[PDB]
Amino acid sequence: SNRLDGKVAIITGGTLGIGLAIATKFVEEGAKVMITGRHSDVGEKAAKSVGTPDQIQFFQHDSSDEDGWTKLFDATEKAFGPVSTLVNNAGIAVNKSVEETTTAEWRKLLAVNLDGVFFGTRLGIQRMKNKGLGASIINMSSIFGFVGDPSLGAYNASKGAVRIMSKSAALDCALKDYDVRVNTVHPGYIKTPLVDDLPGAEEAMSQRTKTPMGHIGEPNDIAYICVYLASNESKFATGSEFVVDGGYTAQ
Amino acid sequence: SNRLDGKVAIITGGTLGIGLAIATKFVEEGAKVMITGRHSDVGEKAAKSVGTPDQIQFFQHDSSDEDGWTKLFDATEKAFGPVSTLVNNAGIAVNKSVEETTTAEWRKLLAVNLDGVFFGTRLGIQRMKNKGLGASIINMSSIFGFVGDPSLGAYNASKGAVRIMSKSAALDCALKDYDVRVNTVHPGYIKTPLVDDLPGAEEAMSQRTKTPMGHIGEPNDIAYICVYLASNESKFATGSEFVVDGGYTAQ
Amino acid sequence: SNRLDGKVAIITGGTLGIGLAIATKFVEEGAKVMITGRHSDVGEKAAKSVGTPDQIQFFQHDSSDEDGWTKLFDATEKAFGPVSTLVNNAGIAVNKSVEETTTAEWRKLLAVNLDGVFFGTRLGIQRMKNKGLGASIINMSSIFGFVGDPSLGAYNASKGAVRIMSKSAALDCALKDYDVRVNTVHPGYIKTPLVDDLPGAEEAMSQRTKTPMGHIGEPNDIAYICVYLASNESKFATGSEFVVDGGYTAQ
Amino acid sequence: SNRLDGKVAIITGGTLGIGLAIATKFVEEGAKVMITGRHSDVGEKAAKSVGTPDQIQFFQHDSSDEDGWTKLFDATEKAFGPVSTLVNNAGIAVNKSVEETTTAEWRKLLAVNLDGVFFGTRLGIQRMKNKGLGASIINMSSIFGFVGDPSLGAYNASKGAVRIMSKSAALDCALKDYDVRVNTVHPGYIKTPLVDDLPGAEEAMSQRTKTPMGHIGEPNDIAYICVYLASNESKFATGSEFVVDGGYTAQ
Ligand SMILES: NC(=O)c1ccc[n+]([C@@H]2O[C@H](COP(=O)([O-])OP(=O)(O)OC[C@H]3O[C@@H](n4cnc5c(N)ncnc54)[C@H](OP(=O)(O)O)[C@@H]3O)[C@@H](O)[C@H]2O)c1
Ligand SMILES: NC(=O)c1ccc[n+]([C@@H]2O[C@H](COP(=O)([O-])OP(=O)(O)OC[C@H]3O[C@@H](n4cnc5c(N)ncnc54)[C@H](OP(=O)(O)O)[C@@H]3O)[C@@H](O)[C@H]2O)c1
Ligand SMILES: NC(=O)c1ccc[n+]([C@@H]2O[C@H](COP(=O)([O-])OP(=O)(O)OC[C@H]3O[C@@H](n4cnc5c(N)ncnc54)[C@H](OP(=O)(O)O)[C@@H]3O)[C@@H](O)[C@H]2O)c1
Ligand SMILES: NC(=O)c1ccc[n+]([C@@H]2O[C@H](COP(=O)([O-])OP(=O)(O)OC[C@H]3O[C@@H](n4cnc5c(N)ncnc54)[C@H](OP(=O)(O)O)[C@@H]3O)[C@@H](O)[C@H]2O)c1
Ligand SMILES: [Mg+2]
Ligand SMILES: [Mg+2]
Ligand SMILES: [Mg+2]
Ligand SMILES: [Mg+2]
Ligand SMILES: [Mg+2]
Ligand SMILES: [Mg+2]
Repeated sequence: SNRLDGKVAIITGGTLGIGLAIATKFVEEGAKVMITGRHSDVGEKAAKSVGTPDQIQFFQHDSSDEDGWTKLFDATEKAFGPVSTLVNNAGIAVNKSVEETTTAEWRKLLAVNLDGVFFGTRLGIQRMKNKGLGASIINMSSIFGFVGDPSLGAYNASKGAVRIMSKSAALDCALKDYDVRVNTVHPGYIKTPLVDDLPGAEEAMSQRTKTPMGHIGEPNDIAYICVYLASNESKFATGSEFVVDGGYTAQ
Repeated sequence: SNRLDGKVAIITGGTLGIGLAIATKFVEEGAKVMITGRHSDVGEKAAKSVGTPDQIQFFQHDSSDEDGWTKLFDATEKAFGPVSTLVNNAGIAVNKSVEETTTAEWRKLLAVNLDGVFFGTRLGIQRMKNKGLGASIINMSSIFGFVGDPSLGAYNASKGAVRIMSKSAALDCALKDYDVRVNTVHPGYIKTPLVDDLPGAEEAMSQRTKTPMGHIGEPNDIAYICVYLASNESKFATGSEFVVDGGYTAQ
Repeated sequence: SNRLDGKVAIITGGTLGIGLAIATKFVEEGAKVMITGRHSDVGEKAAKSVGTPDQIQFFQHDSSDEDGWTKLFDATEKAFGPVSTLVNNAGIAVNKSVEETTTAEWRKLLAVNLDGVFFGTRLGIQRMKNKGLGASIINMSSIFGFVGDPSLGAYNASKGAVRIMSKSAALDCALKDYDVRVNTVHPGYIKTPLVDDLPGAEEAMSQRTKTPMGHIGEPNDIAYICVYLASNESKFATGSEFVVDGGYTAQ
Repeated sequence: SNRLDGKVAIITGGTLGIGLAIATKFVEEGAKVMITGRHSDVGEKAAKSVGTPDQIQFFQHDSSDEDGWTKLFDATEKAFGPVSTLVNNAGIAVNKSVEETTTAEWRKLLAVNLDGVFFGTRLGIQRMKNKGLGASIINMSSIFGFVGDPSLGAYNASKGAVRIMSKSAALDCALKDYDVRVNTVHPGYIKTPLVDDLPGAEEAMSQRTKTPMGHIGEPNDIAYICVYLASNESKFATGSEFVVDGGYTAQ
């Protein structure tokens, strides 16, 4: 227990699914947490379901909103003190091949999945460097930052960008002794509310030709690797990709 | 010889350096070539230096210009017939860490390096599929689509995006029997005019801790792998990354 | 705490350095542990330094010894009950290029680093499958399972073999619902007794051109990722590579 | 044409299938070739089918035979002059999971696929370095040097070892200015005599969940990438992996 003692974390898209599980385990391990999402109804209920305002609060923010990122860090500092930990988890998907992606779809997805992660990573470095916080930026990528999917063209682009941009940030932070690590987490298929709302999705994701374990994961599978990466347990890990995918990318 | 017999190729950024070498070898192997760039002075001289208008022409185009991509394919079809081959080579770099990248720099680089490659790949699939051309899309990435560089944050993002987006397109084209392959080429450091204009750059790039061969490459090093990928010699290669880097990524 | 409640672990080469740290943290998290090594003087002192015989014991064994692997699993079962967890950590290095490796050096290194990991993985699957133990095989690889080093030819061969052989085992175990996961851990440079016995080694390993963090790691850096992989926290992770290297492979 | 002018090549396992196609294209591009295999009936017919003894000869040799490697290089030098090019292509497969691999199977496969490639690579460096030959060692790996297959445990081990050992050799040769490059080729499924002798194999290999192109390749697909790597066209490529797999590893 207390694996995140003293840590102050921002988790984008932390009001449902994977992000909510990360927030729940972060609080359980002693972190103070600010979760974000676009809808305040979901967000305020999510925060209250996890802990008191002394442990966890909600901040309404679209991760594509550059100016809002400043307000998000400001509000987290005011509530909890200097931010030590950022999980860039908010993301969207378009079910389109590259061939069939409209430019509006392309720009919308990249605004959230790529611009948003860049805005959070850039600001995180500027706010967390040189403070002795054992700071950690955890950028959510995907198995689809490693392998293509024919119907996830823009998603693939964004997750490949997050994968390699994070290595750049890791190196710069390491070479400059900033006390900031940057790593990526790559979930396979995980049982989320979106998955349960798509008839047949889970069965398709569980075929052995997709997930060799024959079933999909659960949100706490991603929460636990994020606890390790936020914790000083992982103080020598930077610039690395952490895959939790039921074997998807091993075949 | 005649390794590209009958092929019709568009090469973006084909008026100098690597792109010009690709265009030169493509013409030598029997392809008809349309090269692009932003400046007509450079472009018309480059075309004339390689061959006659029956072999190679110039089309003025910024690869970030979505509507211009349609006009580029139209003009190439009018000159040479249906396009079989696209080399998405135009790209720019910003010498900034993620931390120090302005949003204007971020958007400018991504417009050329990511949006431009998406526009060309998407249009290429739509124009080249199902025509029996043995079509090939060659997306220029970089060693910096594999590894970070602390001073190339936005570049890293764009080249990681190109790397994985290209796998998505490769899979969709393969699964749908489009007769279009998509692969990425990843140059290491190559002696180009930009390199020769930066005092000390080549020596820095040639340190054994960067390039184990102790020297950088030349534009024809990238031309030759592009000839292989454009040719029916590589008819079973799709979704793959081809690295020509003097050992940079092997250590 | 109790992150390894009920687990029974074998750690090869667990009497010094990284393996001893893994064993120490495993016991702290509630596992029962059998550590191995070739020298009983080191091994019995190591076990006693960590806990009582009810928590941790030593078994003298060279990991290249195929028949001894059976006796090792037998003795662990007798002391602690069915084995749930195997860390294949024992390994040796030869400071030779491929060109300068003698065949005797080649065979000696592969006997420990490759045959030994195969013997333990094969036996582990046979002993741990279908017992509801949440079983986990953690194969120690290296950054040198990803990148070459000109003076580690045989080592590179063995660590690349361990990396991909482990994916085969992961897939078979997943597809057959064996309740056995297989993953690899890839340390960068870690401060060990061998390192401290080589004058100048740590400084060389800490150059930014090798480790961007500017220093090497410590044994607990590898212990903590092994706790995560042995624990049911990582029940959806199989067939994956976990790198803890101070940024070495990110550039 | 003449892409291998003046080159002198050894191709192991060059008497059937992929190795024979490599030998055929090498001769077509002007190389002198010594092919090997265990059976002289196959080997002498293969050589005669490709060219005259002035172009191509056969040498009977099991690639696991260390002393025979010396005799093989000696005989090639005597026939054709100093060897510039080595394709380590001979290899075998066992259809067994790690769990079900006998130690005899393990040692037999590794003797050919790993020891043999080490013996040829080590000797090749010693014989080809510092002679101004533009020397190239092409080590045949596999898609199964990248991803696991549950029924190819020992094969996976050997191909992962070849993949990373080759990077070590590439780096040492580059750093020491030996004028020797080392790269790996990774075929997907290819229509060979062994494949045609297994009922149902090709259909299984052609399922979209295995090969997205929906069919397997042919031996000339691997010959053409080997011509590029043997040729001075690839003089800046070393330490790299070249995949020709119909999309297998892209998903
Ligand atoms: N037939 C259909 O139309 C259909 C059916 C089922 C599912 N879907 C999928 O549903 C998706 C939309 O669902 P969703 O995005 O609300 O998923 P979600 O599962 O709610 O997203 C997970 C988390 O990310 C947050 N989040 C999402 N976008 C964010 C942003 N820009 N900035 C910050 N946090 C963000 C969410 O909170 P907030 O949402 O409150 O921001 C939530 O906390 C569509 O893109 C579509 O693929 C479509
Ligand atoms: N101190 C300095 O300011 C300094 C000094 C030296 C170098 N530099 C670098 O020089 C860079 C600009 O040089 P450059 O881009 O002209 O390089 P370049 O070497 O000319 O670019 C190579 C090729 O790509 C083409 N190209 C470039 N951008 C393109 C686009 N958007 N669409 C299509 N083709 C394109 C070029 O033609 P066109 O250029 O005609 O389009 C040319 O054919 C700066 O980004 C900077 O990093 C700066
Ligand atoms: N100039 C020199 O000669 C010099 C100087 C300094 C270091 N070295 C290096 O020292 C190395 C030998 O040291 P070491 O192997 O004893 O290292 P070590 O640091 O003791 O090895 C770490 C752990 O692995 C165990 N282990 C080693 N080989 C094993 C095996 N085959 N089976 C099971 N467990 C095994 C060790 O216990 P056990 O050792 O008790 O088995 C120990 O628990 C040489 O290979 C050399 O590279 C050489
Ligand atoms: N039911 C069955 O038993 C069955 C049925 C069909 C196929 N098979 C498979 O057939 C395999 C044996 O076929 P094969 O190895 O002869 O295949 P192959 O297709 O003949 O091998 C390709 C090339 O490699 C050469 N080669 C093979 N081993 C070599 C070595 N150790 N050193 C040098 N060159 C070597 C071969 O010549 P040489 O062979 O003349 O050396 C040939 O030139 C078995 O391992 C099995 O998987 C088995
Ligand atoms: Mg929502
Ligand atoms: Mg795959
Ligand atoms: Mg210019
Ligand atoms: Mg010792
Ligand atoms: Mg590197
Ligand atoms: Mg045979």
